[PDB]
Amino acid sequence: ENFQKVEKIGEGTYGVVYKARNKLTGEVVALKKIRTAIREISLLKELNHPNIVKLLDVIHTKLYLVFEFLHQDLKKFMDASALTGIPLPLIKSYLFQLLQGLAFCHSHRVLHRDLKPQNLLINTEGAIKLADFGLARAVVTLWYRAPEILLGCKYYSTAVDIWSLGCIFAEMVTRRALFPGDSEIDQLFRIFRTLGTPDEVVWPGVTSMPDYKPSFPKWARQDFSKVVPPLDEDGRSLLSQMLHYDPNKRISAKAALAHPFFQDVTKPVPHLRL
Ligand SMILES: CC[C@H](CO)Nc1nc(NCc2ccccc2)c2ncn(C(C)C)c2n1
Ligand SMILES: O=C(O)c1cc([N+](=O)[O-])ccc1NCCc1c[nH]c2ccccc12
Repeated sequence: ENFQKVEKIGEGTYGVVYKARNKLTGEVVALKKIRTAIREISLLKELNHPNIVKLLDVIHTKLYLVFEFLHQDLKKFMDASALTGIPLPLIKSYLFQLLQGLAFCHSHRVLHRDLKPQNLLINTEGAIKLADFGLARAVVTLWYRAPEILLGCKYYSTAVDIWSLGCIFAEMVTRRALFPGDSEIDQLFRIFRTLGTPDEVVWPGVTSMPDYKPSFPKWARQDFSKVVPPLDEDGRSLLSQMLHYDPNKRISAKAALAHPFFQDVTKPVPHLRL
């Protein structure tokens, strides 16, 4: 064995993840054990960005992915910060960095598809990185799933990642999940009860979606002032554009980076207890 497993650090959406040390290198890494796709996965090795976890190596026998190791994830950090809240400048820095990562991978036609706080990794320097990409084909948490996925769209787009990141943004601010559904229909109806049941006016073609039913209850939209109360008007405007129902009207990552909310963005350092 080339890798001394330091500690099982959990279970990703596609396999088991270990903290490990290379015996003849000393390098400390994260090992994801899993289970054509070999070709596409391998390409990810030399597409690098500061806000994307580095893929170091791909090993086939059962499939192994060797990643750089980060010491905390955002769910843990959110939980550790729940009595006080994450300071707004750090929320804003993290959101800005995550949109840079998404803009990079979307510009290379790579989607994540399963963003959640557990797959956002942070370090002591104030960086945050996207991990646990849903790139295998290319109980489960539904809380961050975009409505077009839930309505059965087969060919959903980079917009699904903006939706997920919007839900995470809201959760950092309010310290409660925005849409904590426990079934696909509960997830959909939680979205509808907050943003209003979508119709052809705000989402042309929605009533043609594979899983759309005319029998869906018709809930009125609530106001974002009620949804993420603390957040200022710049923040609420950006969030509203990240949660547009119509994937074609939803803001892109590149466009979100230009939003006035980020005019005063900085890079604070988190207080991490490791
Ligand atoms: C905690 C859930 C998260 C799944 O994405 N696991 C995780 N967690 C990582 N670090 C956070 C952590 C450290 C120690 C114990 C538990 C979690 C981590 N670092 C690199 N990677 C690669 C596989 C993407 C990591 N993956
Ligand atoms: O994140 C994961 O855990 C993951 C899982 C699988 N998988 O399950 O087959 C495959 C790849 C994964 N990450 C790649 C990260 C990555 C490096 N450079 C990039 C450039 C653009 C887009 C993404 C990346």
